Amino acid sequence: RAVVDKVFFSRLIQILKIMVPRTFCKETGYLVLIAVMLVSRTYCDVWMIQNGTLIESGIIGRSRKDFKRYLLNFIAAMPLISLVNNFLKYGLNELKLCFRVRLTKYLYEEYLQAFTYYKMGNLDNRIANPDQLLTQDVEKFCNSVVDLYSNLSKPFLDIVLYIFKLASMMAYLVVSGLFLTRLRRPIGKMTITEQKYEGEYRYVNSRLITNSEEIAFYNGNKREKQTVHSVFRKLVEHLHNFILFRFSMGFIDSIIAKYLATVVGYLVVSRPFLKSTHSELLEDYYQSGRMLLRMSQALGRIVLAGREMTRLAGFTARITELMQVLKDLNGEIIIADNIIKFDHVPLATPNGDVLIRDLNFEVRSGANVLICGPNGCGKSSLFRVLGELWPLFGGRLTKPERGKLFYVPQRPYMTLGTLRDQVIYPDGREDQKRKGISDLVLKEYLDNVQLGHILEREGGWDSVQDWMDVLSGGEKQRMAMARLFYHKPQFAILDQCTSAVSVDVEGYIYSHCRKVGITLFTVSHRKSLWKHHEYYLHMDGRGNYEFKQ
Amino acid sequence: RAVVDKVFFSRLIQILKIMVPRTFCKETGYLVLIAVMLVSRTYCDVWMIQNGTLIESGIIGRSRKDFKRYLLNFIAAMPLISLVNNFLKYGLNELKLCFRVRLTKYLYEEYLQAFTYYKMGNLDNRIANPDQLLTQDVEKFCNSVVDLYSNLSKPFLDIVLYIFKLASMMAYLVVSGLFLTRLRRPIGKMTITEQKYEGEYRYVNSRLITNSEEIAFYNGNKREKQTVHSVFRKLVEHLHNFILFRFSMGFIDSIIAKYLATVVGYLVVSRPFLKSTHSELLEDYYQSGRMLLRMSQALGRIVLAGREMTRLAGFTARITELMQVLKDLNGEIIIADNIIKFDHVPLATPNGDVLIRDLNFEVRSGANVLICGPNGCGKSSLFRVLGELWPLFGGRLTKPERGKLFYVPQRPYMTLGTLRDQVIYPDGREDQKRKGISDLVLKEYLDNVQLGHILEREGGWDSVQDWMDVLSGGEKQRMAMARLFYHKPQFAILDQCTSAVSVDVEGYIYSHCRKVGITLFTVSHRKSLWKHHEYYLHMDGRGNYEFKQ
Ligand SMILES: Nc1ncnc2c1ncn2[C@@H]1O[C@H](COP(=O)(O)OP(=O)(O)OP(=O)(O)O)[C@@H](O)[C@H]1O
Ligand SMILES: Nc1ncnc2c1ncn2[C@@H]1O[C@H](COP(=O)(O)OP(=O)(O)OP(=O)(O)O)[C@@H](O)[C@H]1O
Repeated sequence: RAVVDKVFFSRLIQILKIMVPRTFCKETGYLVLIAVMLVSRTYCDVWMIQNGTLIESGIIGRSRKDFKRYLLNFIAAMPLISLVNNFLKYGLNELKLCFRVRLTKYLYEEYLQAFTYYKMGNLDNRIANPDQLLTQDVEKFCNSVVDLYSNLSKPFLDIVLYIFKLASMMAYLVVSGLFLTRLRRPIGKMTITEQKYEGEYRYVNSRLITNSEEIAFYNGNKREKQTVHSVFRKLVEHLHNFILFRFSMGFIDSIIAKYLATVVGYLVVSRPFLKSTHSELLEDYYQSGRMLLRMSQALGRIVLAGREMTRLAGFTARITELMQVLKDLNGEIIIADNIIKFDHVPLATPNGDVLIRDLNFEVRSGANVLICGPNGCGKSSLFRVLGELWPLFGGRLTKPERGKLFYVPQRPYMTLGTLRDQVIYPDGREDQKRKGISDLVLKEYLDNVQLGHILEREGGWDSVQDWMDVLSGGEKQRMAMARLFYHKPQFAILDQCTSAVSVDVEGYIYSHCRKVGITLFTVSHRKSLWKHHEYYLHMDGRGNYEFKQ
Repeated sequence: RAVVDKVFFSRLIQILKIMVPRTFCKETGYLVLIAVMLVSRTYCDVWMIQNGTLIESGIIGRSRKDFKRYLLNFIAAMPLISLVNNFLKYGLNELKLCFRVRLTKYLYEEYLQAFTYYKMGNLDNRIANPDQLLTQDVEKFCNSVVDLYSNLSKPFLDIVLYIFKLASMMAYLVVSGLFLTRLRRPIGKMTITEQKYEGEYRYVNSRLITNSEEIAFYNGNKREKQTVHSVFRKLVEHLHNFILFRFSMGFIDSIIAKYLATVVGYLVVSRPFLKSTHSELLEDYYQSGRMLLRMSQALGRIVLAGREMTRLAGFTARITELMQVLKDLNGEIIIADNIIKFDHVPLATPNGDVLIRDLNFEVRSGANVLICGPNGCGKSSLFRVLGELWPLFGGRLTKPERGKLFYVPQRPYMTLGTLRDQVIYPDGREDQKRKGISDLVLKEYLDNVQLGHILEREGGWDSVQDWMDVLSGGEKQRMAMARLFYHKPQFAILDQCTSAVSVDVEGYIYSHCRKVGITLFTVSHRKSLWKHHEYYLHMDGRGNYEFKQ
């Protein structure tokens, strides 16, 4: 699940392809910039030592100009040195930000393209809490993928650069890579579960905040505290195992990489010190052996920084799993114009179970339909099948496209934004007038909001600082009623518009509905709205339905 | 405001005390362990450089035996000298985890103690997205606070333990910390706003996930994509200025801290080399001024690591606001026993508006009350005032208690967990039998769930893998009806029981309700449930009521 091998590299290439898509794109200039201002640094660090070993020597004898004037160059190279360092830093962080932007854009365009933000979750249980796998996991993956750059690549143009100056068979990375890896697999395995627990904790908090009024009424403070501490203590308890494992890792990661590296370096550098027969004043080692031990230290630092690789396997496994949002692919629907038909389609829940297995009926744009029954017999699930929310697993089905068809769900929804956008949820604001017909929001909508909605002076046409769906009350489902009269659909399908009002304004909405060519298809548990309806289509929990007039 | 000054230190102390309660706690020993394993680690380098200079001095000659016997000591010390480093590493992040645990526990016990998880937000708008400020902000703050240790403390004692061997007037921190800070102020406010934008982005994603079905029915994929990409681009556009400021800061921060420090060290160390009269073979500089330039490097590194201080100003200035949940302190309430009184109490919304100002009614244990009226006239807001959800605002009222009372909110709520816990939401499971009367879940609760709930075989008494409030349907509000009969309160204040079956189950619930002595206080828009009710108390949108029979 986090093993570093061929499959991991393939699963990393398949996600790197979508980022830096082309040649010399907007962000491919950072793979070159941090490939030129980074090598310039590793030529500027040997120069740091070279001036370092030639400055103190200057101030040894009674020489002032050999240090005063000599030191000046260092002060002259300080601006360039710092500029190179910070240019590398900026290139790195800008590259990670651009990587994140591209990955997020791809994931979103692939994640809201259809009824897939709904299927992930309520329909399919394969990924838990997707609101964190593409908001916090993407950021961490972008941060880590670049940090495997500049580390395992920064001490890479330091072995070759030192090799430029230079029998050295000290390729002990062969035995310190096969070892010191495959011993760090638990880090990759359990970074995934740490992320999972963090996501669950955050989701519990968010759910508590969301329905913070129902919980308040029930006085469930103690129960909610218990059920949150249950998942918090399930997190830190695991972090203790994770944190204590990194200690057991550093012990072997600091006696085979950071310290034993210098031991082998000393062992190899001093092989020809028992040709250079005499090398009278044999301080040449300071310019040919010191560099060798520095190279050995960098070679050890390579594998030492290889730690970030396995900690990235978990992130890659998590995100590459989120790229099973290709369920966009994994009976038939006929695109009719005026008649909604149901040819022996057994409606069913997402799992395997049939509520009503006949559903042999149809409607036309001349007879408002009202359907009733007990609570829990494929009533609100009929629309989910008619709409592309649930599968069909049946015969034929016809509907008037999707533009000339409106749905009001069983539960209210007020989008976040301005009041105007509440009347127009789907289209938006620019489409409201520019792309489509120009509706005078100043005046044309007050008639569309003639449902007794006095909440127009209550905030003005553009009120968002004090707006939400926790403020309207029970009239936020008749605010959805003032959405048909703007969308003017050929067919309107209403799921429990009741609970708005008994008689004061319930009749007004329906009277206006068939004062326009809006054929109605409603569910309601009432006897005071049958006057403006024609057909019956009554169904019960016995698996059979009665279609009458 | 994230300026590093007296107020910041005061605010850091006031929240440091809550994670160091007593002397030698479960984590107060980590301030000792990482204080002796850290000073025992600065004995590694000093021992490393001394030995490091020792070996090759033994290989300048051809003494194989000397080098061998004087290298084995390094092999022997490798285990201890790596164990010390890794023990510092473990004691470091274990301390941050403990800090996080204590801070989270305090914040939660202070945040779920009353109806404050509700007041924060719906009632008060002072903190936005409280679900991220105690889930992600706390973790980052704990990580940062310790990282100001081992950095500004790791090099702190590398200055006193180098002074152990030593005219050192190079105290230029006075001019390099007064400068180079107050020139980094933007980082604090800018990390604060970055955290704000990240929280808003995550909240938008969570809100999209929560009511995904409603969004799917409206076909609002395009609108939701637009409103998400609007706040994502509002974030990365700011991270661009953030990482374009760090480089603009790193430039100045790497020519006054990391390289000019070396220049000043070379300048000061050279003063005597111009009273060491002759010191023939002046190699003593390798141990009498090399340490001096190392000390200057560490002194520069102190101010360089001072960067984490200002980046920690933002987190502290953020969390200190979340510790304004002291609104728990921010008319009259009388604990009567059997009368829900209302003496000239003007019910009002959280803001400064009044809906009805008389409210001079009362009820008794033998008079069920059903109230109605238009939609949007303090109907469901009467309970929010009767219950301690909204301010009393004046007048007087008396209620029996909070234990022998019940509220069914207008919107349904099924807590996450098992099916059994759905019936017992507030009390939980342990209290279901131990702290209170023992109810036989296998048999006793079937009669308590005699409301037509056929979901006895549907998952079993303990089903959580396939449970949620997005699965029940219209029966998740009458599952709250099969939750009043278990609490058996004095009065049952239920709200919008409608959308349950009109006749099949509506009559059964109310007939059973008055069989047991639970006086019903209900709001509904119906005529089929008025038979089992006594008093009108009709409500209107003109601030008046009747209270007839
Ligand atoms: N996600 C789901 N998976 C499986 N079964 C579900 C799911 N959601 C609901 N159900 C069950 O499937 C059937 C759906 O009933 P349904 O929601 O359609 O009608 P209705 O909505 O019951 O009428 P009402 O709105 O009044 O409750 C019921 O058996 C319901 O309990
Ligand atoms: N948080 C809030 N702040 C200010 N006003 C609110 C808030 N919530 C609701 N309101 C408004 O306050 C009044 C309370 O209405 P209320 O919720 O009481 O309607 P209702 O009585 O619940 O009727 P119903 O349940 O059918 O709507 C209404 O004016 C409502 O629009």
